[PDB]
Amino acid sequence: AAASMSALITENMHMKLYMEGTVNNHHFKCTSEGEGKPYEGTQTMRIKVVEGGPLPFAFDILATSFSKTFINHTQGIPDFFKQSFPEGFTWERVTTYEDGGVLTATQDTSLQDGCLIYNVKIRGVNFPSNGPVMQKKTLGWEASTEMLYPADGGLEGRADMALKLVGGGHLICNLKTTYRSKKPAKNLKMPGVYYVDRRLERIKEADKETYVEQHEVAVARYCDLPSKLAHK
Repeated sequence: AAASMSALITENMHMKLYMEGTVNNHHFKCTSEGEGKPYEGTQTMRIKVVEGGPLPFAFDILATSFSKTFINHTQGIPDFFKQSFPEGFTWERVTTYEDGGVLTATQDTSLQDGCLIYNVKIRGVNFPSNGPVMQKKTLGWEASTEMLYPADGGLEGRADMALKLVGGGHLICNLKTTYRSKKPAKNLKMPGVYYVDRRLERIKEADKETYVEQHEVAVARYCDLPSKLAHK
């Protein structure tokens, strides 16, 4: 398995992305391209809003929809995402904001001629017309920890994220995600419960957020604290 993974997921990898969707009633399309180091868990994406720009909502709500192959899996945690190749995997997610916005996203991840290919679809509804997202009072995301746990041959994830607001303070949201491998389960080594620490940062933006550069670093670990019961 390691042999396959090292053949397909190189130390350096490029990605190409297409995104289409609606937020409230506003349609849009985005494309991006980027590169990263899958085993070190770092990556950059350069993103263009190619239709429906400038967006009437804060770009921040799209941030998590632009890359699971780029997680540094430490401590021998089996890598569900890198193992999934060459077949690939999908994810599906609902992000629920505490002021009512709901953003669903589904995504397909494939490997084509040594390049990672993302196809993303977005449908967000009920964002308050006079709230911080629609009025663009946001300033990016705090760091987060996602808990991943095996469920039915795939993985699920849970995270709470804090969106920084102008004037200080935060708007909180919750992420519920299902990660599904296209590789047959017999061929997968499933991890137990683990945690992915992340810091996703906006590096550059231009033209009323119709061009955005994002960088992410992601490191997977167990809980490092000692266990009285001998658990990981």
